Amino acid sequence: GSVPVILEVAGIGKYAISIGGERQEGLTEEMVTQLSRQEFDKDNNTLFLVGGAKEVPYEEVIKALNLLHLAGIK
Amino acid sequence: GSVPVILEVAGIGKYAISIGGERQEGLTEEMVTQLSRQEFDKDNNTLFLVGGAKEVPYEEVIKALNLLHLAGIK
Repeated sequence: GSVPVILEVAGIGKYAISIGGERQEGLTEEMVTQLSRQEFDKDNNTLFLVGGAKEVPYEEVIKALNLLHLAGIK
Repeated sequence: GSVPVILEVAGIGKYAISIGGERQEGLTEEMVTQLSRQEFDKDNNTLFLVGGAKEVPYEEVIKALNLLHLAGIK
């Protein structure tokens, strides 16, 4: 493959997403869902990975993973 | 940066890790910890991200994230 789908937890409610090499910053939770869902519906074998920064609480990372599960990403 | 630290959940107990462009496959949980800890102690600003495959249960992804937290990765 070229480059997976990457979701980054920049803080509290702010996220960044890397789609096949292209990076998008300043995304919201509702918007991150929209994009994640659209990319997964077009490609079913898209490797999904989630990472958080050192300043983000682990509980928020769980929530992020939770949101992805809710939209059927993982 | 060049390329973050990526940990992939290939299944049940099998993991893959990508360190600055170099990918290692067939790693165990105890070994993944060793590597993750060594990379984090050398670089404190290393972006850490975790992703699981479509065939892996979400509960295992939580466990993986849990293991990283235990060794102070996130």
